[PDB]
Amino acid sequence: TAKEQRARDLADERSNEIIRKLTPEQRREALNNGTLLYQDDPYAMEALRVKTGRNAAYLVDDDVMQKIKEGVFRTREEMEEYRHSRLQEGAKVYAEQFGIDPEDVDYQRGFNGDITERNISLYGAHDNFLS
Amino acid sequence: EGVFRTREEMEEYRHSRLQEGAKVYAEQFGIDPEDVDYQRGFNGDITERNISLYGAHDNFLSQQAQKGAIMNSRVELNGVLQDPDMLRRPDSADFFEKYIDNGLVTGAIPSDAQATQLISQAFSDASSRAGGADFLMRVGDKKVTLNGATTTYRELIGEEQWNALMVTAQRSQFETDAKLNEQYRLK
Amino acid sequence: DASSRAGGADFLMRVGDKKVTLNGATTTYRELIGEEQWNALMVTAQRSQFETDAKLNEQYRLK
Repeated sequence: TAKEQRARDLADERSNEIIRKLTPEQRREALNNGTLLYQDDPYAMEALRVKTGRNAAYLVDDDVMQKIKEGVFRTREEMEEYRHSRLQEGAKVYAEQFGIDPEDVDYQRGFNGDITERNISLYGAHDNFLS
Repeated sequence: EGVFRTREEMEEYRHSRLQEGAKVYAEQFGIDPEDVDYQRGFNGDITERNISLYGAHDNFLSQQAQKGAIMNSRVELNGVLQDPDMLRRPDSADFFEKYIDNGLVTGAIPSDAQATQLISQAFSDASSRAGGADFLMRVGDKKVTLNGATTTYRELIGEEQWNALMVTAQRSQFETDAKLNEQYRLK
Repeated sequence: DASSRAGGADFLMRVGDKKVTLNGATTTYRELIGEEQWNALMVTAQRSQFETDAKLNEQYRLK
């Protein structure tokens, strides 16, 4: 509907405004005290958590990509094990950094999105090195 | 350019400049910096821009780490392989072989390409020092595993490349020391 | 530049033993340059005085 689309647009705007300001430490300290911008808007909080998850997912993926390009993993199994372990730990590591429950549905929606495409990209990058 | 040597430094600079530039470009056009439309324009796609900056910085961090690893290896090897008396002992060749193997096993040397660069620069340094011919002659018969193949250090280098390295190591003593050249020529 | 000037050999010989930190590694200026590259730089610095000054070359050769 028009009202829902307007609400989602305003939520995206407010989440962007929160993200620009409020250094991760500031966001974490203002989440506890309740003095967060637009904290009374559930849509804005959902959008903020999804975008945080997306940023965390990119930061986790780029480490594995750089290690693949350096030539660290000499076998595919080694790369897969490292990727799985870092994918498990980075979710939490980037979750409590922003004061977010790592098991939130919105944070996981951001963090897990397009996992197949990212895995395919890593697989191709590693296959070149293996060849 | 390579200004930020750590991710935290880049993040701090980015946050500070992001806070100040909004105002700096707001009063330039006579706009209230807290306007909803100006902020809608200024904050748009902030996540994508942050991701782009993060990737651009990660490339630099990787290349910087590689350079630092190369130089740290050179510094650490000169602790044993710089004295001409240390170079003439077989335990120095054993030390170099074990250093390369241990670095490859424990991940101190993370790549085979980096190990190849370390080996090349170590041999180049040893070719330019007194007693380096003995060290290189002893280490040419020791084993190394790279790219899934186990060779000797003489087989890893070419045969003609090894012969050229040997000639350089043997003859460099008379180019970096005029005393030896004078003594032998006068004799 | 120092390799091409009189007295640059002394300067380079003294500065080769001083420390510098680059790319997260602390080395000496002689270690930052290669060993063979440092030797070539030393030879250039020592011999350039007789190529940029004909007076010195003439004096030494006549002596």
